Amino acid sequence: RSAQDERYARYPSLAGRAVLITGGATGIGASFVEHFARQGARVAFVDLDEQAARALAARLADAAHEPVFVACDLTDIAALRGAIEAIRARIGPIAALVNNAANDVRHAIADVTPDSFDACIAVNLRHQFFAAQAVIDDMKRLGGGSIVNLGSISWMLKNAGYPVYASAKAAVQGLTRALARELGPFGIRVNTLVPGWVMTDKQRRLWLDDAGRAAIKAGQCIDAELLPGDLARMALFLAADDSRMITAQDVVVDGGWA
Amino acid sequence: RSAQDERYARYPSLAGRAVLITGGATGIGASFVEHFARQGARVAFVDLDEQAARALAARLADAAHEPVFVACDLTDIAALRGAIEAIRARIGPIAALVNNAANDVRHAIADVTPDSFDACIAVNLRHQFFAAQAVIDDMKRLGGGSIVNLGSISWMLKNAGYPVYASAKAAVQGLTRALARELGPFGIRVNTLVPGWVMTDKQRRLWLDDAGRAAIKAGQCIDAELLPGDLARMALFLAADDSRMITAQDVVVDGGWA
Ligand SMILES: NC(=O)C1=CN([C@@H]2O[C@H](COP(=O)(O)OP(=O)(O)OC[C@H]3O[C@@H](n4cnc5c(N)ncnc54)[C@H](O)[C@@H]3O)[C@@H](O)[C@H]2O)C=CC1
Ligand SMILES: NC(=O)C1=CN([C@@H]2O[C@H](COP(=O)(O)OP(=O)(O)OC[C@H]3O[C@@H](n4cnc5c(N)ncnc54)[C@H](O)[C@@H]3O)[C@@H](O)[C@H]2O)C=CC1
Repeated sequence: RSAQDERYARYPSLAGRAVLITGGATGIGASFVEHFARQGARVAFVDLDEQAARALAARLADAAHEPVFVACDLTDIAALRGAIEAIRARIGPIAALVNNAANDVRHAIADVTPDSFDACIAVNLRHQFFAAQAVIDDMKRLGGGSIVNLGSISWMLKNAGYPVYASAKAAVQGLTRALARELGPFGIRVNTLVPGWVMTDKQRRLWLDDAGRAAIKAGQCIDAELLPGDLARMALFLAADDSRMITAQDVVVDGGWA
Repeated sequence: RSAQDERYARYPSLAGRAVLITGGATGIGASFVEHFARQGARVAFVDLDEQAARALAARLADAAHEPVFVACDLTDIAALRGAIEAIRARIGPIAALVNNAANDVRHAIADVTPDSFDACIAVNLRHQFFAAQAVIDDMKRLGGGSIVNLGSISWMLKNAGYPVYASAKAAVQGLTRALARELGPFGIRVNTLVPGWVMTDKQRRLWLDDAGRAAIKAGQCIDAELLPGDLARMALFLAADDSRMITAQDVVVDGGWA
């Protein structure tokens, strides 16, 4: 598996490091969970998909630390805070946070309601703020930390089909930069990690067809598949000591598309 | 030494890899040489500064491969190509290129002449194109490669004091993006690596005073010194297999300033 490929880096500073990943049960989040666990980190993740989450954690029980799973709905901030506190009691103070969960469900401009606007913000942006809010004091006490906010090239390409989603993901830029200014005095880096079109299992099974492949080939500079591992490795570097002075950045891993 | 600090990553794919660095005798270039040497790469570098270059190579003579040095003035394209060919004859096809050499000497708008304009472009931009031109066939034949072009945050901050330098450094964006598009079909990544104000020896002795220290602290999000190793570790990642789908980027390592 890509997270155990011997050609790729090993990051000694991740061993035993407490790492929290949201939306970790499937897709890129699952790749984050697997990569960090195989680096020796003490992983925990939250998600609504319990069956996928339990199977992921069981796959990774031979890691140095079996990943901790707590189920919660990230649109419920009280539940999110309760889950993080429960996680802290099991893995100790949080040293790295990957704000990954999202929902890119399509919506036409004419159909958006105030409630559906709010739901999109809640699932794509709001939880990134409150997850970070809940971990700052741990990272301050540790003498530093790393927060990785998942962005998107969707709004950079000016994709139609989901204008509130594009707004929510562009908003991550402002979130990252505002947190980076305030938290940098404490050794806390905050960065936006921006994926291109990643071939998650869901994207392969539901959305990749001939026109998709042709769009990828014309857009990307490199005619190859962007994989979850390409994003996971970048997150490892951003959470490791190796990137101590990288903060407030939009770190794009997309084959040269956007 | 930062390049041998056990807390940082080891990149297995760099072992034995032929890596060429321009302006590698001092400052950040020397840190590039040192880092790639300590990762086990087969390093070669060019520079005008022969005394510093021989000392740097001799000091790294206990690495897996002693870095190869060939002297040249990179503003002379024939000398640059000949130096690269001398290097190829010793370490074989080039797998990775770090285009680092530069000269940021200050100049009043009113004092620039046609010749002084051309020399600024020659030492700051032109050699990046031609060193890239001289390694592309190697990278094609190897099935891929990585070209790292050194940019600057100076033009991003709109610094006064050296307008042709600022032009040359902004020009690296177009160079990187144009090559990335043309060379991506061959598995060649091209990225701009953008340092902040890095505390090289030359920067401390010549440019860092109380004024500079105040600007750094107000500008950077993280109130700590940016060091050459911060940039070198990013270059290691960009040249290693771990960054196979990162191309056409402006990779900024600057403590959150620009
Ligand atoms: N081609 C791609 O996959 C793209 C990825 N991104 C971003 O990368 C990150 C992950 O991408 P994907 O894996 O493709 O997303 P995905 O939709 O396939 O998976 C999201 C995961 O978060 C969980 N999730 C969704 N809503 C939740 C909620 N209220 N509460 C708890 N968990 C919830 C989900 O169960 C899921 O496991 C996202 O932030 C996405 O916006 C953006 C650019 C392209
Ligand atoms: N150190 C900093 O604060 C910043 C660095 N940069 C960029 O990072 C890269 C390295 O920066 P520094 O180490 O500070 O530069 P530097 O001026 O201290 O060293 C440049 C090295 O290249 C060699 N060099 C200069 N002209 C040459 C020529 N015709 N022929 C052969 N060799 C030549 C020099 O001998 C030197 O060893 C540069 O491309 C620079 O523009 C940009 C942002 C700030």
